[PDB]
Parts: sequence; structure tokens; C-alpha cells
Amino acid sequence: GCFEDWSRCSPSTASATGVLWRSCDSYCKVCFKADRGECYDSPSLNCPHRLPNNKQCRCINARTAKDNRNPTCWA
Repeated sequence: GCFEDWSRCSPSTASATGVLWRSCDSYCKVCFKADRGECYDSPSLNCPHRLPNNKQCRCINARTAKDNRNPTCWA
């Protein structure tokens, strides 16, 4: 139940702050030039916003390595 990054590709809980929790589809898209991100949440936790754990995603069909060309890839 850690929704914020899980929300990157799941339009439900529109929230983001600081790190932005861009970890999933947003990050995989531009950085590893993946096809999509799998926005799942850490099921072991149920955390209500400002989820400092909620950086968890698979970059599907990631075509590149960690890349720096995008400001949203700076992390």
C-alpha cells in the first residue's frame, strides 16, 4: 500500500514531492529508454504519502543504461 510511484502509470493518487517519486514509468522512459515502467508498490508496506520507500519499478524493454540527458533522469 505505497501508492505515489505506483501512481506514475496508475492514474489514481495524484501526488509527488521532492524526489517526485518519478522512479517508475517516468524514469524508465527517458532514462533507460524503456518501453514502460511497472508501477507497483512495495506490498510489505502501507504508507500514506511521502513514501520514502516508494521507489520501485521495473523498466520494461529498457534499451539504454542510466542516462543523464534529461533533468528527470537526474537521480
